[PDB]
Amino acid sequence: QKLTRINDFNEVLNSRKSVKVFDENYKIPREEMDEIITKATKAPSSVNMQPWRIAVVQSDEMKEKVKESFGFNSRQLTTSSAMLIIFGDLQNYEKAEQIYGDAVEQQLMTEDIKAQLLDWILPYYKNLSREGMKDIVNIDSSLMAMQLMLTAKAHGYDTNPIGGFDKENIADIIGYDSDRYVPVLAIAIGKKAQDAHDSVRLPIDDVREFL
Amino acid sequence: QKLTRINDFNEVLNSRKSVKVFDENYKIPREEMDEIITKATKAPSSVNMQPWRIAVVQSDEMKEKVKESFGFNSRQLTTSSAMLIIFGDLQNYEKAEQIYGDAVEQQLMTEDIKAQLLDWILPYYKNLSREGMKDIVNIDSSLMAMQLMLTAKAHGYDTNPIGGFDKENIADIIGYDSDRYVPVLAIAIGKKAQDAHDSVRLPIDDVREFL
Amino acid sequence: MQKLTRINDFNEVLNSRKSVKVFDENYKIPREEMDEIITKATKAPSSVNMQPWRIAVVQSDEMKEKVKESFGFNSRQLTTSSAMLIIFGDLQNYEKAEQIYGDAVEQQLMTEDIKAQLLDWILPYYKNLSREGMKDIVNIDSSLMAMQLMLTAKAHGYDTNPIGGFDKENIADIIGYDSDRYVPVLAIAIGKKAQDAHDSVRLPIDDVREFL
Amino acid sequence: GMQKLTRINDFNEVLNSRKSVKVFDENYKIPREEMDEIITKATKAPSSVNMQPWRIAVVQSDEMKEKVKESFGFNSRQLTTSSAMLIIFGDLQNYEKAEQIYGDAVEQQLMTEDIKAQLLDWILPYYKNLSREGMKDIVNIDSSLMAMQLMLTAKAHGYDTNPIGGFDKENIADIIGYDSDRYVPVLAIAIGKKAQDAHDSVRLPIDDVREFL
Ligand SMILES: Cc1cc2nc3c(=O)[nH]c(=O)nc-3n(C[C@H](O)[C@H](O)[C@H](O)COP(=O)(O)O)c2cc1C
Ligand SMILES: Cc1cc2nc3c(=O)[nH]c(=O)nc-3n(C[C@H](O)[C@H](O)[C@H](O)COP(=O)(O)O)c2cc1C
Ligand SMILES: Cc1cc2nc3c(=O)[nH]c(=O)nc-3n(C[C@H](O)[C@H](O)[C@H](O)COP(=O)(O)O)c2cc1C
Ligand SMILES: Cc1cc2nc3c(=O)[nH]c(=O)nc-3n(C[C@H](O)[C@H](O)[C@H](O)COP(=O)(O)O)c2cc1C
Ligand SMILES: [Ca+2]
Ligand SMILES: [Ca+2]
Ligand SMILES: [Ca+2]
Ligand SMILES: [Ca+2]
Ligand SMILES: [Ca+2]
Repeated sequence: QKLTRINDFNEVLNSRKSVKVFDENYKIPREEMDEIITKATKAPSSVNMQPWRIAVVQSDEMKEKVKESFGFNSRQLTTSSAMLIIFGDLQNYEKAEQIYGDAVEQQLMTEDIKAQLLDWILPYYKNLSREGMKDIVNIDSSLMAMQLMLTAKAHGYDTNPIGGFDKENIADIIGYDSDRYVPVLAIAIGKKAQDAHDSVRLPIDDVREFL
Repeated sequence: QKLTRINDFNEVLNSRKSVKVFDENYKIPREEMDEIITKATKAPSSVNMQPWRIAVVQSDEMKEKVKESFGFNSRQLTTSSAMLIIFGDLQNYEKAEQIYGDAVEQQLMTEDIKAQLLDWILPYYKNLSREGMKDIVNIDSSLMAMQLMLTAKAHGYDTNPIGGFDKENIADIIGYDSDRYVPVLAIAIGKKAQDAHDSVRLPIDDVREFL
Repeated sequence: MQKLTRINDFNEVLNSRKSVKVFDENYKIPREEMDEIITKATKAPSSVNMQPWRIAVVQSDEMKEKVKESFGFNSRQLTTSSAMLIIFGDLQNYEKAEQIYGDAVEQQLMTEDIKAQLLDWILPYYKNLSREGMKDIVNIDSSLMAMQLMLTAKAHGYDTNPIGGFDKENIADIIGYDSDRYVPVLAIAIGKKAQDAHDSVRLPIDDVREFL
Repeated sequence: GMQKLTRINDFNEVLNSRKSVKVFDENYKIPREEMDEIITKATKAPSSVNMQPWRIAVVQSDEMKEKVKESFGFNSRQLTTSSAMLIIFGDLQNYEKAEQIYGDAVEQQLMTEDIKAQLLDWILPYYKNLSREGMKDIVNIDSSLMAMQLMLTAKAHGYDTNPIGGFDKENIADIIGYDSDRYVPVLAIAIGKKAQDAHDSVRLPIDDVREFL
């Protein structure tokens, strides 16, 4: 099965499904993984603070270290080209200067406006509770995740989003500071070896209401 | 006035930006809003439990009732064709029998599989802490939200995801049970009246690494 | 979509206000909502706006346990209720006259001049009332508020049972209030119903009203 | 005249607009059908052992207004201009209606005769042996509960009221022809169509009137 790119928006959305068995002999070139991640990170985020951080778990070394933490999802882990583990940086505002300074350098805003924005943004973010900030980073990182899955599909790959992993211990196992980086979601990615099962969705009346 | 659609996936992704001023006289036909939402809700969710609930705020009356709660986001609120307020249902498992029943009716699984899945899913979901369930529904609802913003853009509309609203009171203001439904984020949607500002993203090396 | 339980039709609220005696023991009314109900209840009228009512909201296991014997045969309501509201009347209610009428000046409803003219007759009137006469005043005022409380509770989706059968001689002391100053008027059990109220009969109105 | 007025059906609107109006339209009179609807709803109020001790003198005639005029003292404008001055009395021998009330419950299939007898077996000795002061407390409370509901219902019908305690309670029963030993005045309520807006009034912060225990 040739890798087959998909250019049509509706066809990408329609083909995005949870594949759970990938081709073990297919590895995604780094340059292509970086293109996919670059596209995903164009996602929006609260005050453009981009709190998402991705561990691209490709080696047998690291996969083996995290295998038990993935429990009944071991076969996605085993067969995938990579297991992407998406964390949220609870001190994401540490990059405010870099990010907003980049906007100034790229002539998207003046320094004057950068200072006026950051004068309210920084105290707001710094004063958030841990729980409030966890909510923020979970939401932003998930927005990026969805765009990642769609882009992966456009490139001809398939994914499986995964929450059934040990979120209490995963940062420690991989070596990230568990006080600062909270795991949000994992995404298995690769070339499909088995078709996804189709799934149902609720009737629209069960999920939206006009007011 | 039929809007110009965007059929190419990459162009849709590249064109998704936060628009904050909409055409006040342009209202999205209900059939089209429902097509957008139907496409959005093909997003994945944990155990396919689809905890998202969208309040499509479009009337003068409800817009006026929620105006104070939107604070400095009044322009998006007033000019939008709709302000979508996305809640997560903390008791989303009450629809498990319905959803999984639908999967058997549509020949996607046999009843033995359905029963075995529910035998572990229900206890797990029913015994999660409020905070744990809040994490699940924030993540799922955000996945859906991203697909909604992209679909809206494919349709020629624009959006602005919004977090700066009174989440403590919003459920009560609109009449939803705040014990069951937590607000996740809002999305202003309509026909653009002012171009979005372009914005920067972090270099790839500051957001991902290979392990 | 699961909504807040509200009854907004005025007649519907009055019609469904019935004495519920068995409540859902697991359901507790959030404080914000109790305060909203009490805020609306206290919009009731009172003689010279002196607002003599004082509400002990008995919700804790410890205080429930303490008042339990005082509630005698109303044990179903005390036990199962989200709260037992015990309404007292302040026989020295006029001690808040400067505060109350002061707030009216602050809120631009009357001038200080008018506040002084009013209090110049109201204070000697209230201060020279007998104990029994003041008890009549606070019983009436507190009952007016209590009815509006029960109606507002029903409008919020809750039910009530007004209760007079408790130990009024000792309840103030049990709760920690000065029995000389604060007289018990009535108690109101409040919560989410676990059993429908029994319906009750009313007299034909021509046995209780006449045109003169 | 006697036009039926604009109703307020929203519970919060009714509660928010219930204020003491002291000047009514002197030429507006409330039709009996409407006053009776108002009283019918009001008497759905609860009362101790459902004994319903309230008795309403609906003073509407020029003749009876004149008779009670001096008894209303500085409340003369409310009396004069009102469609009616309601004077609510409490019956200190309210248990004389027990057989009727409880009998009606049996007739209406809300309880068995068997249960009615058991209830009255304790209720009657209890009520008949209360002190005069204890009974006055009961009837004041019950009648006040009904009075609040009457004022709200009146407002829902588009009318306004003014509760009034400043009248001659010592003599009012005798003046209108009620047995002053048996019937005690609780409060009066002026009712009519407003001719001037009520003054807005303040309430204490709730922290001064309630606490959680
Ligand atoms: C969760 C979330 C909350 C946001 N809150 C607001 C908001 O309250 N008001 C607003 O104008 N924009 C809000 N934004 C828009 C962001 O500022 C915007 O996405 C970011 O600056 C990137 O710009 P772009 O969306 O044009 O790519 C929010 C975005 C997200 C994802
Ligand atoms: C946040 C999240 C967590 C998930 N967790 C797992 C998981 O641990 N293991 C797994 O096999 N699938 C997992 N799923 C996949 C869902 O079961 C799947 O998305 C859902 O059944 C819908 O099917 P679809 O993705 O093919 O549309 C997860 C999905 C999401 C969004
Ligand atoms: C002042 C007062 C005291 C009451 N005392 C009790 C009581 O001690 N125990 C009880 O079960 N009900 C008590 N009741 C409830 C009455 O029995 C009830 O209101 C009456 O039977 C009418 O029924 P309803 O409230 O359902 O309309 C009391 C009611 C009032 C107004
Ligand atoms: C029991 C009672 C007796 C009252 N007595 C009089 C009275 O004699 N004359 C009068 O003008 N108002 C009287 N008032 C009206 C009060 O002054 C009024 O309710 C209070 O100032 C609150 O204003 P509001 O009713 O507009 O909310 C009485 C009220 C009550 C409840
Ligand atoms: Ca830079
Ligand atoms: Ca500059
Ligand atoms: Ca650390
Ligand atoms: Ca009969
Ligand atoms: Ca029998």
